[PDB]
Amino acid sequence: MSLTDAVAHLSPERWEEANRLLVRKALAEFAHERLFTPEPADGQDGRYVVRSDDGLTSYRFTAVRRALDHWQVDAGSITRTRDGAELPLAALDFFIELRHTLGLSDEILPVYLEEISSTLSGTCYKLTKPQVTAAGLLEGGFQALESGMTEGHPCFVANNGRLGFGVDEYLAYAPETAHPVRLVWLAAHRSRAAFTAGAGIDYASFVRQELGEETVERFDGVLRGRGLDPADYLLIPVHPWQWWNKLSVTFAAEVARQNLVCLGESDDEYLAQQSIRTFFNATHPEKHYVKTALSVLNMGFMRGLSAAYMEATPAINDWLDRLIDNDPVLKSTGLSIIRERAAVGYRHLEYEAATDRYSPYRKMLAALWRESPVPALRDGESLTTMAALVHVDHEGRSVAGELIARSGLAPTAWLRHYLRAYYTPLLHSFYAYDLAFMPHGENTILVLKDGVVQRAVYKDIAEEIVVMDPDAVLPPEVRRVRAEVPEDMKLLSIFTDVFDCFFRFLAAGLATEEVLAEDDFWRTVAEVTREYQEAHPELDDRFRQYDLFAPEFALSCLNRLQLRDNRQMVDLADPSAALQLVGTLRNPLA
Amino acid sequence: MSLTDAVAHLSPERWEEANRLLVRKALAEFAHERLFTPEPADGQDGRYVVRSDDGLTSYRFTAVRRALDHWQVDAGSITRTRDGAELPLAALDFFIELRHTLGLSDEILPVYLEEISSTLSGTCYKLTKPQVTAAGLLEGGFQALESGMTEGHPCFVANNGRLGFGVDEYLAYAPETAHPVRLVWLAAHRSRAAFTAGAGIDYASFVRQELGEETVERFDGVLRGRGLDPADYLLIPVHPWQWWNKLSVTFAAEVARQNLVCLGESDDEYLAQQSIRTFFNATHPEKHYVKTALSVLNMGFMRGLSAAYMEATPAINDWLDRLIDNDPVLKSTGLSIIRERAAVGYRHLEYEAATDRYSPYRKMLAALWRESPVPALRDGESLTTMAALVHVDHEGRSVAGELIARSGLAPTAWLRHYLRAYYTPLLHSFYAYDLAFMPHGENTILVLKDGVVQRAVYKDIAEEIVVMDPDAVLPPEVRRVRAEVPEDMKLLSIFTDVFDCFFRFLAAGLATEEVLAEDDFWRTVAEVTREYQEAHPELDDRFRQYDLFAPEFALSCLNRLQLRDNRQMVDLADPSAALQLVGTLRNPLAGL
Ligand SMILES: Nc1ncnc2c1ncn2[C@@H]1O[C@H](COP(=O)(O)O)[C@@H](O)[C@H]1O
Ligand SMILES: Nc1ncnc2c1ncn2[C@@H]1O[C@H](COP(=O)(O)O)[C@@H](O)[C@H]1O
Ligand SMILES: [Mg+2]
Ligand SMILES: [Mg+2]
Ligand SMILES: [Mg+2]
Ligand SMILES: [Mg+2]
Repeated sequence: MSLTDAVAHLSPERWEEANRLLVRKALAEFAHERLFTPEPADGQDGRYVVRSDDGLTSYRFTAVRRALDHWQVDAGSITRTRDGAELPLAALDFFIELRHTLGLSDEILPVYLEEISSTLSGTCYKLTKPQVTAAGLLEGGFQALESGMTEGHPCFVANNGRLGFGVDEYLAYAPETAHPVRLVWLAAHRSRAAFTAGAGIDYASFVRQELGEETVERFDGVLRGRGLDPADYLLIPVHPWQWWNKLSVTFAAEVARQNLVCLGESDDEYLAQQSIRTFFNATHPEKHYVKTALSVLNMGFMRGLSAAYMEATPAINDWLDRLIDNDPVLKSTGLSIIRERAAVGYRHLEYEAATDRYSPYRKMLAALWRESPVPALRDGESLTTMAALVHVDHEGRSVAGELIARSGLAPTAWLRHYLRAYYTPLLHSFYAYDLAFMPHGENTILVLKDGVVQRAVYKDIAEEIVVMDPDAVLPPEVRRVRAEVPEDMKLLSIFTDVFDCFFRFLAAGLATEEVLAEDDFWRTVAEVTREYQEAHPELDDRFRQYDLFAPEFALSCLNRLQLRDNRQMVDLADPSAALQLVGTLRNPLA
Repeated sequence: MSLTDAVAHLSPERWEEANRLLVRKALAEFAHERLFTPEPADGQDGRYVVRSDDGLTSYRFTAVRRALDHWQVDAGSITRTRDGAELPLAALDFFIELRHTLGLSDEILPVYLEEISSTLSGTCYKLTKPQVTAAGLLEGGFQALESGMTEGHPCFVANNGRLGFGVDEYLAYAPETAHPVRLVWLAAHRSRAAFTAGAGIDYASFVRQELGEETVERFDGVLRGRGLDPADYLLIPVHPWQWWNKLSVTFAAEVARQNLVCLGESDDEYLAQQSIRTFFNATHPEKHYVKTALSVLNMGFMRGLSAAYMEATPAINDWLDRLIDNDPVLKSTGLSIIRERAAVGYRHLEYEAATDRYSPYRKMLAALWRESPVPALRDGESLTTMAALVHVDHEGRSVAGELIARSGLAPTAWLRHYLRAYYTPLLHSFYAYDLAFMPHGENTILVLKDGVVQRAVYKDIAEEIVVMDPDAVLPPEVRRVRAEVPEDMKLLSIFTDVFDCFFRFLAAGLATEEVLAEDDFWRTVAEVTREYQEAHPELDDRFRQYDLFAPEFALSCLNRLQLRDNRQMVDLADPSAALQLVGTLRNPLAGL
């Protein structure tokens, strides 16, 4: 693949830039989580300083403080000083010099640095991409936006590690390189593998729509060639990294015994979405997304897919589809989900016998399909990940910025359209149904027309939603998602997932962009809040129980999670135990 | 290369055979280590049984017991029984069924299972290779022997893991595939890298012999193009797997600040030896071997290479070579080491500060060069890995067998020449110099003329030697090899690494081959031992104190070490405390 081209993106110039960007983000987000407390340096108003563990090295910087204990740290401003000499900005030396101040044990530190190095390299890659503007992105379309994204999750410092990719694999498989990928297809023996269909899915028809009859006959022929009966098998699509580095070695027994048969590559070409392991069908965008098991470490979790949980997945999706059709409060917000319509799972009996339930060895071979948001589009409508709204091009324009311009409306009017599609349905789900999501940039998609947010689309459902009412009534396979979550924390699904981690940045980007000041931003949030509350007094009891207008709420720290344990940020059985709450934040709705 | 082809070697017929062969080695070796005690079954003379943790699954097999508690399990005899029903033989099921009998923690068990799945695939691959007789391998030559070996270390059941290679990488880099590999060359800034030169070596001339002036100047070209002065840099060959999967990500910082520069591939074609990480120059067999840092898991160790230790490596080889030259007792044996002549290491400052002395992060980027044993050959001579002596072809003939035949010597006559070349220096080293090796079939090379062993060649020197005398008198570059060892255990480099881990197998093989009786084999070892001791009465005190003839010696278990910790079987600051001695073995040298 050419040894030297592979590492061409790693030049001194781009590494210096990438390092400055990442340190500025480590200052902003670690001050926000109070891991350090910058002190006003010398006698300057906006100048602050942060010192190393020993206090001999000083990171001086200027910054602009904003709502929700935000720190707009100016990348250009940062310096590193020790014994009266400048030193170079180095993200690694940074985490090492602050290792006791941050939560970094001798056991976690070296791997964290791998994740830092890995993220920095991806910034070096993105810096070699042709610069595109906010206008250029929207002109490109849905996938130009997906791959155009550069930040990632805006809270996590080490957010694009992808530990397990070699540099060639990085270039092949990272979403931000937009290189086509062809899926590897397996035949899996039904003594180990299970196809779980959603409402109205037939297997023999599903795979023929999703591969074409000609490919289906060919796969069945590969089986017949080996003396095997296609009726004993089902199909599983696997990520090529999984098949070459993991399945073909760890599952060698299954392949050799013909519990698994390697069939070939897919004729359609897929592109990795921001979540890496999920694939949009580029050849045929009408067709399904494909989510895949990928035993690689990104942002606090390994990204294997539990075959156990695949059994429950299409049912949970079916039920929230039925829920949203049958509730005209939500139908009024155009809110929909792209249902995880089908799944497959391989149960490896030997590794089950050898592991516990929460073992990565059980999440190595599983896949789900997901509806496409495309054929649902009416004339004039477009797609975009909502993580675009906090993307700032090389000119200082946000996609939000360009969308507000292009719509022509007053900023607060455009915004009102956005939260009526995106934010309001969350409110109604919590209050009227006890239903929370994980609705950040990656998990949300917005329909656009004429520059204005027509409706929202949600995804990553079964894995992520919680129903916070152990006693509430549900169908059987849905009852998994219930949980006893502390009362004081029940509202963090809005406070931290929506305000501290998205609006905090959106409001603050539009403020520096001089498009909408923070006060006018948050006032609009309150006004669509009351607009929903007053329209439904039959829940005023819960309205007061869970007061979204309280003068303070808990500061839940996200990085602090990953510094504590960056292979499993939270136990999945008790997700509430691992949270780290360090003080409070002035609610901007006061 | 093709998807369906890369796993073509995994067929049901070969998987079954692989599992049978690996279960029989499990029975034999775990029996030897007294992890379980098979009891005679159904009154039939050779029949034995071993039961699972819960008692329900029974493995029944016939076996010939031999010296040193050896168990010759017949693989065709093994049957799996549960509820009075025959089950298929499956190494993975086996190790689960006995997870508590063996020392297999919930944490280690799945990783071991991978190492097992991986050893089984390698066997499956090797079963696709064209069958080749002992005679065929001999006629093929030095690398036909290396790439033709199949067992690997005979003691360790999980010996051929190569945990890190994906299937395509296995096909490219595994010794048994013999596919040619081009090393990746990198420029390292002298601020972090250091070239350590053995006696009579000079960096400038050494790189031009090994790469060619035309290529060295091409590399300086690349450096100057980027603005870099070649005097500020030195060269490091890296295993391609380590470049693509480790250094380019884990060391991205260094590549992009230009502390490392990726120069490119080598013009010569290299062949992986049995260490996986050491390469023989196939284009130019005169040129040095290259040992690379390979951050992959195999038989109980990360096969990384410690940069700090390259600084002493050639000094230690230099010292040993002088020691052998200036001692006629060793010189009369023909013994040579192939010296590790030069080494480079890279000190990653940041990762050092984030880790401790013994850490895989400090072992990701280094290389040593090793002398090729080839030019030293005189007319009629040929090389083989000592590992070939216990290799058995598809006809039941061992390369030992074929050599003995071709030689036309009485077996004991043949065995005596091998022993004088191989076993005698180990005695003299221990008794005159308190010195020990790791002299198994991979760390040892035999020179052959007319089917007979002329001389032995040792290798893997600096990492492995030890001078069991903390007060001993060495040059300062070499003192790091001294060590306090218990009074007993000192002899275990012979007792365990030679007798129990190699001779046990070579004896039993020639016995089942009706070439040489067991009792004859050990009588010959005793004679060679006495041929030495009688020749040196000035050392009788040490002969009694370290009695090679005592009626028993300790049964140092090896598979137990790997079952307890398969990442690091022995700490390198205290390698004796890991040893698991479980009772004793009747010493075959006692009555003789
Ligand atoms: N802008 C973004 N917001 C949130 N997650 C992102 C973003 N870009 C990439 N991701 C990745 O998408 C995945 C989200 O997983 P989950 O937390 O289950 O949605 C993680 O691997 C994230 O690092
Ligand atoms: N026949 C063999 N005897 C011993 N080691 C072997 C053999 N074949 C391959 N090896 C590998 O070579 C290495 C030997 O380790 P060392 O003790 O440093 O020589 C390990 O990776 C072994 O698994
Ligand atoms: Mg998600
Ligand atoms: Mg998820
Ligand atoms: Mg060796
Ligand atoms: Mg060694």
